[PDB]
Amino acid sequence: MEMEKEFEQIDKSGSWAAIYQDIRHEASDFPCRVAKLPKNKNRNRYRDVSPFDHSRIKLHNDYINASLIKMEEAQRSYILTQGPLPNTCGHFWEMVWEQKSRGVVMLNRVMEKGSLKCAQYWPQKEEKEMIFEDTNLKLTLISEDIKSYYTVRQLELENLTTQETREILHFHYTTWPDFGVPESPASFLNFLFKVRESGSLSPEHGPVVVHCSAGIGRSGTFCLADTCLLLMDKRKDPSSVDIKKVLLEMRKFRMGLIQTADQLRFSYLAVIEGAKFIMGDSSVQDQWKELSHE
Ligand SMILES: COc1ccc(-c2ccccc2)cc1N1CC(=O)NS1(=O)=O
Ligand SMILES: [Cl-]
Ligand SMILES: [Cl-]
Ligand SMILES: [Cl-]
Ligand code: NA
Repeated sequence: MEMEKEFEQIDKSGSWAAIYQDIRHEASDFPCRVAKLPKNKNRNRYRDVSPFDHSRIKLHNDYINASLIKMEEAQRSYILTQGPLPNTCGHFWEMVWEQKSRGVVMLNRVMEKGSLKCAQYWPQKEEKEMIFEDTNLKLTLISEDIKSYYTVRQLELENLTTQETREILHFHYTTWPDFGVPESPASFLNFLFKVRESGSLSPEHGPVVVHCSAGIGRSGTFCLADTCLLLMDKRKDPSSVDIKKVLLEMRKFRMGLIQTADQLRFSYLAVIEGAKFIMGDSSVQDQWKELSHE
């Protein structure tokens, strides 16, 4: 694969920083007029992380800090959003409901570096459901499966207006530090494939909702890897994937995707290693499971 040749050349010349900064300089710039309106100040976690108008998710005030990353060639969509705020947990679950998502991928912890980077937007106990009065939704913890570095939750979301009920799967990576990277390619891919195996990325469901704290760094890394693997999967041709071009394509839909050079570097590693599975190595998934120490 060309990505592996290019990774070798970037490593040898120690130029991940320059390569990553070139991507930032070339990244699309689009207006975020709605996000910046005064009435939406308290709906944004970070003043400088906004959804572009053209790709933003509208609630059915229609504003949420969330973007539809619509990957035409790969035929997969993701919604990337910030970690919900205390006043936007209702909006968040409303979006899940309206967009018909089946999975939420959370790549952060509620507390990071002493600070609250995400609201407690799901119930931690079966007998303590959450009711969101503004959006008329009820959220119940049904079960959870806790592993050493991630947790999967079965949630029940009820639209109280219609009394319809849906099952939402919550995939919570708990050891991915802000501005950092997963422990190994194996941990990351073990997690990614857990999401894939649930059905949550199927085109029969709405786009998976992915978030971290700002919904760009770790959320970006996750989606870049998944898309690159899907592209080579559809063509069965690892060598045809250009990672930097795919990342630039994603950045047309939301700003700042992948926040450090090392996250970009890690994405190459994950994609090169995931390629083994795509192209028919049937022992590698169990290797990843074992190496992840779940
Ligand atoms: C704690 O995580 C973050 C905090 C602030 C910003 C940020 C804020 C303003 C401008 C650019 C980035 C970005 C992050 N992220 C780092 C990260 O790795 N993922 S993230 O999008 O949650
Ligand atoms: Cl947490
Ligand atoms: Cl802490
Ligand atoms: Cl918060
Ligand atoms: Na458009």
